[PDB]
Formats: sequence, C-alpha cells, structure tokens
Amino acid sequence: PIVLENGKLNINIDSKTGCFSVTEKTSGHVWKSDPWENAAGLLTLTDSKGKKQTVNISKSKKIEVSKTAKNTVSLKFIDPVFEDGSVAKGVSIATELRLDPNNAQLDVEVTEHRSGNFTLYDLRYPARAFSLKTDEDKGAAVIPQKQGVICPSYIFPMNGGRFCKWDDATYNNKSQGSLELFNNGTGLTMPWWGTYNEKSAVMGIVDVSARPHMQYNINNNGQYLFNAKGVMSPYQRIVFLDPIWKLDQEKGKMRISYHFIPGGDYVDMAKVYQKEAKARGHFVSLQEKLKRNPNVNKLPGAIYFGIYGGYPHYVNMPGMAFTFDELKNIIKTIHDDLRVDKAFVHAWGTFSNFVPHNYPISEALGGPEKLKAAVDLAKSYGYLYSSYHAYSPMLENDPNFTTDLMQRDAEGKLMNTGSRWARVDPKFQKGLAQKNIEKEISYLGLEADITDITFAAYRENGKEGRIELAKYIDSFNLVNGTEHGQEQWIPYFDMFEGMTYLEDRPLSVISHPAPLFNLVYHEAIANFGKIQDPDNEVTANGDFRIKALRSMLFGRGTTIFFAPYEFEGMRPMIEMARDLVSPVHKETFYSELKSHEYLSADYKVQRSRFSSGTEVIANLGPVAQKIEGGISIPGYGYRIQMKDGSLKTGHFQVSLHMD
Amino acid sequence: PIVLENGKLNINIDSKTGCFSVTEKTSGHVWKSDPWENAAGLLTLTDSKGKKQTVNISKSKKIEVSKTAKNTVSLKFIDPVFEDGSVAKGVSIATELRLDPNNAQLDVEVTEHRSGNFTLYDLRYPARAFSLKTDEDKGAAVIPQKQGVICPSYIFPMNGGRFCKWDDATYNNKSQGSLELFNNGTGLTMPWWGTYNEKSAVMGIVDVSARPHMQYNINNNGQYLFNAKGVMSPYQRIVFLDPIWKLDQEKGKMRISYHFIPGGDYVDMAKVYQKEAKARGHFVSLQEKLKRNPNVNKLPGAIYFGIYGGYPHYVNMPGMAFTFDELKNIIKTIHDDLRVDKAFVHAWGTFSNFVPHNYPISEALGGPEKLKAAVDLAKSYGYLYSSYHAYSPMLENDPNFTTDLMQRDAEGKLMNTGSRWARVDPKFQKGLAQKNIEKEISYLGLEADITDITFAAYRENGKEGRIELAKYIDSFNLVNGTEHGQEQWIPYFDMFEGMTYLEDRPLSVISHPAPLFNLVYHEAIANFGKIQDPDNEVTANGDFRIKALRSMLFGRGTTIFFAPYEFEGMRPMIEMARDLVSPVHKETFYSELKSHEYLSADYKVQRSRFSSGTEVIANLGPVAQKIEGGISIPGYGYRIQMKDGSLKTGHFQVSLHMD
Ligand SMILES: *[C@@H]1O[C@@H]2CO[C@@H]([C@H]2O)[C@H]1F
Ligand SMILES: *[C@@H]1O[C@@H]2CO[C@@H]([C@H]2O)[C@H]1F
Ligand SMILES: [Cl-]
Ligand SMILES: [Cl-]
Ligand SMILES: [Cl-]
Ligand SMILES: [Cl-]
Ligand code: NA
Ligand code: NA
Repeated sequence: PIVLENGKLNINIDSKTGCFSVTEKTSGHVWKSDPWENAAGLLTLTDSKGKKQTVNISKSKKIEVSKTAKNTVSLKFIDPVFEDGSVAKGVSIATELRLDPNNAQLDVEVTEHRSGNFTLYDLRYPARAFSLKTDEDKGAAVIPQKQGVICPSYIFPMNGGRFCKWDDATYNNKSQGSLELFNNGTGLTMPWWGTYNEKSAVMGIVDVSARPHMQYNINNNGQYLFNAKGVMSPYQRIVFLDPIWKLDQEKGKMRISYHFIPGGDYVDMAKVYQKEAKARGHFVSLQEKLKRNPNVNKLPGAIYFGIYGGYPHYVNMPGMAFTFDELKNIIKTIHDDLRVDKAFVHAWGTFSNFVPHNYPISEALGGPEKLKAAVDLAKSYGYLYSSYHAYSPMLENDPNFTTDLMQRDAEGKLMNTGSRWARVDPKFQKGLAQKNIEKEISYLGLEADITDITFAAYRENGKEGRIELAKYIDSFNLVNGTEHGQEQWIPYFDMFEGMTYLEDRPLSVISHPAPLFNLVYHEAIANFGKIQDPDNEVTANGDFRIKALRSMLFGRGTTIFFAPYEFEGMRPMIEMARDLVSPVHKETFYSELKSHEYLSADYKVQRSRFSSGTEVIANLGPVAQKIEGGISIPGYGYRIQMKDGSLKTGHFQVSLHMD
Repeated sequence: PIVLENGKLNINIDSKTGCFSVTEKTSGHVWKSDPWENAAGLLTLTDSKGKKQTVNISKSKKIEVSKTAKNTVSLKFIDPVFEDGSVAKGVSIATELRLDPNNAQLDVEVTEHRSGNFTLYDLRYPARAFSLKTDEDKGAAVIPQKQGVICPSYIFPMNGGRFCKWDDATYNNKSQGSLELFNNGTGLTMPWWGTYNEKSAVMGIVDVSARPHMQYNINNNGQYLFNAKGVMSPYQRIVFLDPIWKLDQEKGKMRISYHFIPGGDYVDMAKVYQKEAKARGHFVSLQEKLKRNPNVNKLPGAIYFGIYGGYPHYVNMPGMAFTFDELKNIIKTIHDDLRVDKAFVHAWGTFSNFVPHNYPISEALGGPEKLKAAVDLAKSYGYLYSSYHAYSPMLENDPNFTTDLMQRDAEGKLMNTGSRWARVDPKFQKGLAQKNIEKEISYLGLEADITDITFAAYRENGKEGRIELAKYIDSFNLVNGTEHGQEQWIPYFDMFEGMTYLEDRPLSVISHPAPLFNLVYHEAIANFGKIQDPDNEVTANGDFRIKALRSMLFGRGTTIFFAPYEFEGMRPMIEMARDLVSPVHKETFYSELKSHEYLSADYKVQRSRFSSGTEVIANLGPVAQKIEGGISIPGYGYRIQMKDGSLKTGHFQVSLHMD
C-alpha cells in the first residue's frame, strides 16, 4: 500500500485497486474507500455492441499506482473489463492524489481519459468514498441544495407521519440519485458537499472550472443496484456523496479538493468554503454595497411585498390587474394602517406590452402620472419600489412573439422551446433592457430595480450575455434585486428573491433545511422568500408560523406575495411579520450568521447566532421542548436575545373562533 | 360524413380519417375530434429497424368506415404509415362506435389489432377527443386522482404565487402525461374521467375488464411534441383526457362508455358512475354495515388517533416506543381532559416481533395485561381500538427475514425487492393473519381492526390471495379499516385510512381537489386523513385550518397522527377538531354527499350538501369573500347549516403571543 502522509493525515492507497483511505490522525477516524465493491471509481461507457454499461475501474486489466512526487500519487486504470468478461481495450483513466504538505487537504483530480473505439460518459471518482455507516455514525451528509440541507445518517424521533416517509425513503429510490450545480431547480448553489460524524468532517470543493454532478445515497443499502436482478442487496446502509465527472462534456479541470475538519459539522464546512468564496471573487459585502449606495439601508427590516397583477403572464387581466390608483392605496394602507416602517414594494403589471418589451407604462391602468404618484408616495415613506422587469421571455401569447430573438444549437434547432421565460438569447438582453430602463428610471425617479429569470442560474451557455446585462443594470447604482440568484451574481446585486427551498424536491422527506448558503453569504447578499412560495401561502415548506421562525433562524426577510383581491387577508400576517420578524431582520441584516445548531433530537428546535450579537432560538414543531439548562421553547415559539441584552419570548397560536 | 343519431346525440364520423364529432342536442354543444392533427388514434409501434415510433392512424394506407348496424359504425385502419414514409405492412386496428338507441351514451371499443412482424405498444383511442378550448370553454377536466381533482380549462384569479406556478405548468411538461388505475400513488381510484364546459359534460367509463392508462393534457398546446425538433408548436392550448390501451399487455375488452350530460359537471359525472359502481357490486352501504355490526356507530364523530411508536419500522425504538401504561394514559387524557366523546385509537407498536409476525404482545412494553388495561379503558369510553397489523411486509432489519414468503417471477427472480412493505405473496397472507389475530381478538375483546398495505391498491397479481385475506378479516364482524383502500374493497371494510391526496403529485399545481370519490361512495365507506399527511402536520395539502375545513366539505373524518412525545402539542388541534369537525362528521357520516360547488372565482369558497340535511360552506383561502345574497365567508372560515336548524359560523385565526 502506497502511503502519503503529513502531520495531519495518512493516505493509504491500495496498489491492486487504487482505492484509498484517509486517516485523520488527531481523532483516529478512518474515512474508508467504497464499502460495497471496493471500486476506486465507477465508469459508464459503451461496450462493443454500443450498449451503455457501468464498470468498476478497479477491475481493469492493468492498475498502475506509483508515488510520482513526495506528496503526489499517480494512478492509471487501463482496459476496463465488462460484466461479460470482454475488455474495453484502449480505454484508460489517469488520476492523481495530491496531499497538501501542511494542511489536512487532499486534492483528487482526473488528469486524463482515453476512449479508444468506445465512448465514455459518467465517471464517479472517487466512488462511494467518505461514507457514513447508517445508525452507527451519528452525523449527516451536507448538501447545498438551494439554501441547503443536511441528511442525518441515523434514524431519530420525529412526527409519526414524517417518520414513515423518512424511513421508507431510505429503502427505495427516493434516497439515491444526482443533482447538478448552479440551477434554480433541484440542484446545488455552492460547489461543495460533505459528510461528518461525531468525530470528524470532510468536504470536497469542486474546481472553479468544472461542472460535475453530485450523486447522493442517503442511508440506502444499494437495493437499487439489484432490483432488475431480483436479488436482495448484500450491502450495508451507508451515506455517501460522489462527484460525477461528465467525461463526454467536461472541458474543465476535473479536480475536487477535500478538506478534513476534526470535530467539524456543516457550519465549519460552510466557513471553509467561505474563504474560497472570497478568493473566487463572489463575496462583495453588504457594507461595501451600502458605502456605494446609502439606499441599501432601506432593506434592513423591510418586508418584501409583491403585488401580483397577473403580469407578465397576461396584460391587464380582469380580476387580477391593479390600477395605479389601487397600487397607491395599497402602499398607503401598508404604511398608515399596518404601520410598516420599511418595505420593498414590487408591482407586477405596469406595462401594456408583454416582456421583454417593458414599456410603455400602461394607459389602461392609469398612465405614467398615476404610476409616478404611487411611486412618489412609496418614496415619501422611505420605501423601495420596483416594477416587474424581464428581458429573457418570449411568450406565445405576445403578438410581438418572434423566434428571431431566440438561440439555436449546433444543429440549428431553437433552444428552450419548452421554457418560455428563458428564450431570448442573453446576447440580446442588454439591448432589450436599453430600450426603456433608463427612461423609466429617469421618469419615475427610481431607487430600486428587480429583474426576473436571467440571474436565477449560472450555466455556461449564454454566460457572457448575462454578465453584460448584469454590468449594465449594476451601472445605474440602484438598490437592485433579482430572482433566486447564484453566488456568481452576488457582486452585481443587493438582494435575491428566493435562495430558499423548492416545495417539491428530491431529498425533501429525508433532509432538514440548514442555512448553508447564508452561513457563507449572509454578509454579502440579502435574501427574501420566493414569490411562488411566499410567507402568506401554506405549502410543503410550512405556514406563516413555520416560515416566520425559519426566516429569523436563517437570516432572510419576509415575502408577502399576493393578488390584489387577497390584500385584506394579508393584514394579520403583515402585522405579525412587522412585530416579530422585521426588528430581527433589521438588527441582523449586515451581520455574519456565525453559527446554526439543532438543539432537539427531532431537529425542530434550532439556535442561530449572528455577529450583531443577536441570538435566535425557535421551535418549528408543535410541542414545547426543553434545551440546555431546562429552558423550554414552546411549540411554534421563539426565544431571542437582542443586541442590547433584552430577551424576547413568545409563540404562535392557531385558534378557532365560533360565533 | 357517416352519421349515428338518436333524439339526444348526433355522431358525425369522417370516412377519410375515422375522426368523429358528437353533437349533444339538448345544449347544442359539439365535441370536436382531434383539433391538432385530425388523428382518430395515436399508435406506438416499432418500425422496420426496431425503434419505437408513434403514428397517426388516420394516415394509414387504407381506412374503412361503414355503418354495419342501425347504431354501430365499424372502423378499420390498415397499414399505418411512418413519418419517414415507410409502411407498417400487415398492421391493423379495428374499432367500433355503438350509439345507444335511446340514451345519450356512446360505446367506443378497440375490437381487434394485428401486429404482423412489428410490435404494438400504446394506442390512444379516441385521440384528443372531447376537448375543451383553453380560455374559450369555461369548465374543467374531471379526474378521480385519489379523492379527485378538477383542472379548469381557463385562467382565473388566484394567489399570485399559485398563479405563476399554475400558468407556467400549462406551458411545460407538468401539464401532460399519464396516470394508472387503482394504485395508492399518483393514479385514479375510479375508472372514469371527463370534461365539461358551461353547456355540457361528457365522461367515459372504462370496461370493468380493462386497465388502460389515462393521458392528460391540461391547457397545453402540444409544445412537448416539438421540443426534440426544436420548433414552436403550431397548435392551440386545449384540455383533453385520452384512454391509453396497452396493446402489448391488455387481455380485457378495450371498451369505454361515454355518457353525455346537458348542463352537467363533475357532480353529475360522479352520480352517473355511482349507478355503475352499484351494478359492479362495489357499493355496500354503511347502513347495511351498521345493521350487521352496531359498533359501526362508534365511528360517526370519532377522531382517528394514530399513536405512532416507531413500529412497524422498528421494535421498541428508544424515544418513539410507548409503554402500555403510557398508551392507557394518552387514552385517559383524550377522554377525561380533552372531552373527546368518540374516537378510534390506533396503537402502532404492540408486538415484540416485526410484521408479518404480529405477536406476541410485547413484554418489554408491559405485557398482555397492561395492554388489555389500555384497551379496556378505551372500551369503557365507547372508543374503538386497534393495534397496527400488516401481513404483507418482509423487512431487511427483521431477524426473521426470509425470502421464503416472497413471490418469484418466471425467471426465478424475487419480486418487489424494491418495495419492502409489500413483499409477502398474498397467497400466504391469510395464513399469516391466522397465526395470531383470533388469539388477539379473543384476549383483548377486540371490536375493531385496521390492516396496513394489502388493500391500498387493486392490481391483478396476487388479487386472489388478497380477496381471501379480506374475507377472513371480514368474517370476524369487527369494525374494520384498512390503509387507503380502493372501490373494489369497499364490500369488506367500514373505513379507509386515506383516499385523500398525495402531497407531491402530477397535476398538483394545475388542479383543485374535488370530492369525486366521496360523491360516489360516501354512503358506502367512511374515510379519514392519511397517516403520512395527518391533520396535525403542515404540508403541501394544508395546515389544520385548511384540512379541517376540507374535511367537512368532503365528508371525511379527522386524523391526528403523532409520535408520543408530540402529544402535548396535539391538544389544541384535538380540541378544535372536537368542537368543529366531529359534530359535522357525526351528523353527515351515513349520508350521501349530494352536491359540491365552487362558489368563488379562485375556487377557494365551496359548498357541500349532505342528505342528512347538512350544508357546509367553507373558505379555504385567507381573504373574506362574498357569495350569493352578499353573505360573506371569512378567510379560513365556515357557514354550516345543521339538521337541527342551528347555523354554525366561525373561522380560524393565527395569533402571535409576544410575552
Ligand atoms: C403502512 O405501510 C407502511 C408501514 O407503515 C406505514 C407505511 O410506512 C403505513 F402506512
Ligand atoms: C419569474 O419568472 C416567471 C415569470 O414570473 C415569475 C415566473 O412565472 C417569476 F418568477
Ligand atoms: Cl436567461
Ligand atoms: Cl428560508
Ligand atoms: Cl399485498
Ligand atoms: Cl380530503
Ligand atoms: Na445595487
Ligand atoms: Na366490519
């Protein structure tokens, strides 16, 4: 066995297989290689019949493992062998393991692959590494799926209905699969993931140039590998996360950097990535942004109101569109009646054309002067105001629809024919924004702007055009927001609408929300709830009780998103948000979310600590529970130490009034 | 233009294509054939080279349409043509349309199919029939997906967040796909579906011998047919539901019976099917069941309590398992403290072996005498009691696990390796129940029984063993319940736990729950909320406010399902269910749900009328809304006319208690 070692880690590399283990010397924890099949890697490729097959590369005809430098081991896997015994002759995979000379860090890189007459697809490498043993290790997989989740490596008490779904999911295909980097759907928002138990944590940071996918396996024993064979899995229930190198697509450096943290958990992982986030240039702080624009300080303690008038979906839809006088009256009621001190008013439906033609201000709704009156009222309160804007859509129901603004692929076929809100090629989008955005800023005296869709993901295709549009918008020095966001867009915006949770998502029944993105970026970007899943709607992610408490724990702002006819029903939630969430949001807005903890066995009682000196404890479940020192946190209740030392305690109650 | 006609309907058949239109003569509404491609059917088959392809059978080499009887048109589609222009020589499809001589009914049947040297797969027939034109027809598709949904054929006001998800789904793949019959997952619980507008309704009833799937298209313009070609759809947005006949699987009669109802909607469709359900033998009324077993009358007004002790998933799990003294005390508190007058107490975790060995009563939890003391207390209150029972599982973590009782397929391979709760071949399950159920009934003096899993679906494989188990359990004449249920099992049970809604499901963002199943079967089977989505959990299907109101509208009972440590947090919801839902459930339990209506344009305010003389109006949304007479229904509010003349009015309120 070839050995790489420094003061902190011992890497054992098996000469016959290329599998490796990592001993964290301070704790004695041994991170094992593939516990199921001793596969260093899992390679998907075509066979001589051209059928796709997945092979264990440790069963290749030739394995070369040699220490090519003091802290480098080079591996070569030559001529993999298929299940039927034939050989992918001429296929080879070359990899390196590079141990940092001083730090508990191991770089793993796929340096070369050769296809011969075969075609190569996925490479899980390292395969099924750094795993946790279900119900022995007491820890979790750590996955930055949108705001982030952890998946515990053991069964624990919880509501019986949740418990049945949870446990059942670890025995079927709900607990295995893959996710992608940097989308606004089911995927990850940071290029890292990890596992930890009570002794030890490990995380891998993907090279900035690469886009692997991430395979997950959450307490599954691999039965999915045997169902078509009709046999019971002989493997043990484990937790693992693997990089999937897309060999047919990947043009970057296929490197992942593993960091080993003694006694660490998801918080320590987040803080390690935060240093890398700064090095990558993503981290531009809200204090810096405030220095550049004092109007940033109208965000702390602001409720984000989206007044949804059926636009961009429809122009002047009966029963949904607001007039401009109606808009003004809603703004006035929020301020005078509901005593909301700070607000971001976002009015969806101000233009009489479909996006991406964000103009003119609609005559039917009252015309420019009446909109200006509504905006001038909001400004006189110190509120932020934006209309709905988007430069990416090309809508079937728009009379100005044209495929001329769309993008075509290498075969000349239109792209995103099935995705109406993102059809305009990004290379056109600055020109579309240029048609009226400066005239609207000038006429309405705008201080803020929110733009939909274009910055919700960070994909390679079209990236140059999105950056161009980001720089143009950012040049006006408005307080500016965008839908969902990604870490790459943080330098160009002050707030993200979203960066929370999908309602229906892989892992939902076997994970707990964790503020992983905000543990990294809360000082650099303000986020608010997603308009599709706002705090006034009851969804898979909770009711107002749950969402308000999670808001304070995770450091996000309140989102009230409503059609105009609902407004009267919004009042109690605006009031409770005003009284409970807004002062905590205000106090913690610029600070670092230093730590988050789960304080109860069922993960429902949590504690967050902000560098403002603010501490938030909240109980997101129905039953009072005790924490350290016998303090009891009521169901749907909270206990908050503010910066000045005052203690706030309370809870939400659901009542039935009977006439 | 061959014609079938009677006094109520006019069927116009095209001789060149086989497409037909139906004129419903009372309203004059015309149901058109395929508005997109003039396809009578869509046939999926392999080509010369073995690739699956889907063809328009109206483009076949030869099409014969002849009136072959007074009210029968026979159609023949010979030699379908592929898209490249090659021919499926020797493939044919024969169909018939048979108009009832007197009634507004049209039978449609695939009588013969010949495959030659190709392989036939799916046949949509009739294809894209009985469609609604989006935003022109004001109506809905009607789909008995579990309890049932309707899918409006037009955009309407709703919460802004729901609105974006709704409208967006009609432009992507969320609005197209297929469902299956008689499963406990995403599928249909009754073999019918339909469409209606403001003039007329049509529904199709599938032959009892057949198992087609159901294709849906909910306001989609068919862009999904063109995404791979990378062009824009030229078709218009429509709603349709099609039979999918699985030609490679189907052994029954491929017949569907269309019924045409002037001025009808989903209520009228349900009542049409209710006649066929009685004819099929499914409909055994709760009044007949009460005549056989007076204890059935302990169900009306009962809250269904599941005390989830971590079983069947684990035996005596720390932090989840209850002792029998603890169980007794929970029962005592529910009665003496919470004043719950009627209840079904369901204790999950009473045996020291894993299911399917439902014995012995656990010594570790206290032994048989202490369990008897709990059951005796329950019975002294007039409560029903059951342990958790299941005879279908074969669990990996059971020390007695064996593949001996699992089913194998023709190749000797284990079946359901992926589905741990349904592994025991149903031909063994009566014998497994016989091992101890009679001893338990005898020793505890049981009056009730609930069984998990076995009767949640109605599949062909294993049906006879399931029927044998059902007859055995039914022979004890206990009040008996089962998980989920299906219409075929109604003769054997008094209550179904479930038959409501999955949390995550196809159509969820573009449908409204409608009590289709209970509109048919409320007089015949009692249902309660599903244990995984109980009324005390906040999920995609609502919080307690929404679930309690929907309970009274749809005619189901309350389900409070909790781990023991949660019990104190359940108190407020038990009290609210006690005061609001229980008296309405009690009054309406045996009655027919005569009618259901949506009274607001956002479908949140609804009215149900029961044949007990009870009318339930409730508002499942946040804002007060007015109905006829200018009566206002508060947000999360209700207006209930009871049989005794009293009018119950009230609403739920969320409040913030800041200490
Ligand atoms: C029946 O089936 C399985 C076992 O118990 C639960 C579910 O997890 C019940 F729903
Ligand atoms: C941005 O994208 C589309 C359009 O508006 C919504 C969504 O439907 C917003 F989220
Ligand atoms: Cl875009
Ligand atoms: Cl959040
Ligand atoms: Cl079964
Ligand atoms: Cl329901
Ligand atoms: Na800005
Ligand atoms: Na019975």
